[PDB]
Amino acid sequence: SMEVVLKFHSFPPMPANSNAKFVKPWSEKVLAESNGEIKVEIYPAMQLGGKPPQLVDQVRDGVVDIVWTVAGYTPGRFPHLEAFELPFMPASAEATSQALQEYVDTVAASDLKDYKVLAVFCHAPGKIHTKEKVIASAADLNGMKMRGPTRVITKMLEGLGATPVGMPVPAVAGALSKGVIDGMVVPWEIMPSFKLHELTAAHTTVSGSRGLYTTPFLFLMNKAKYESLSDEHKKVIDNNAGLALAKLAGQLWDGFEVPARKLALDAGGTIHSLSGGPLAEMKAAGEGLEADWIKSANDRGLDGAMLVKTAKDLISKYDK
Repeated sequence: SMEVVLKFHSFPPMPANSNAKFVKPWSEKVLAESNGEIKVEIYPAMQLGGKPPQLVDQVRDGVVDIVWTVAGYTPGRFPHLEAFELPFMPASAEATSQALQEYVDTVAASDLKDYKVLAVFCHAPGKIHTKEKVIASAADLNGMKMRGPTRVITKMLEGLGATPVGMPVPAVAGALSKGVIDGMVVPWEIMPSFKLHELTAAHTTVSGSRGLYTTPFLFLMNKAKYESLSDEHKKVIDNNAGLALAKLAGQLWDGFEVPARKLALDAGGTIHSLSGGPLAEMKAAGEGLEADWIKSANDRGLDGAMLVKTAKDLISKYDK
């Protein structure tokens, strides 16, 4: 078919895993499999204009052709996906990403009907990071200004006793430097791209079969652009989309934690693992946060209880 240039836009800098170790090799596969005809240009760090929450508008409206972003950077826009952000929901990124994609293919499809879905997936369960205070129980969060990535995660931080603050991840280092936050939740993998492991010395994770939280990522193409592709080009995109891509992305995100955690240790960090009483206290707060979310979903016309159960059951299905 005729040559096609696709403009990819996203917010992390080029060395970040989502660019260098996900979209870049994805684009290389698409180029080779299309006989050199589908050419994806990668614009990291918002190099085509706008702020991170605008990525979904840009891709929806055809300003750009493909984006990678965090769904909750636009609060309430993808309400079904919030169920996957609830406390102690996630297993590995591989299992939870497959669950997310099947969820979007089925009961959550209306959230993404205005887009071509390449994949919906997530990071390995996030960890708790602070400048210097070890977080050994929820009480250690008292008086701590803690960043989360979305409204659901800031509500969790509120429920655990922290003073909650929201912002996209590129803002976190400056906020730490200015003293306006004391710490944040993120997976390990995103930290080195912004030197966040040099700005936080204390790190806490959770033991057991479910991690603290995750947040859904969206890898989306403009719907009209996809539909305008030749059938041979659609075949290439679809070979590089769907459940198999979500699984692959989840696998990759589980792996990305390992070198980033090592960098955090090499920078002098501590790693503390919650179990027993301290963990059970957080899980009890989580149950109340699930109930709060179900009410909010019901108020927005969704069967909140059904969606929470579906998310848990899909994660269990793939956590093997």
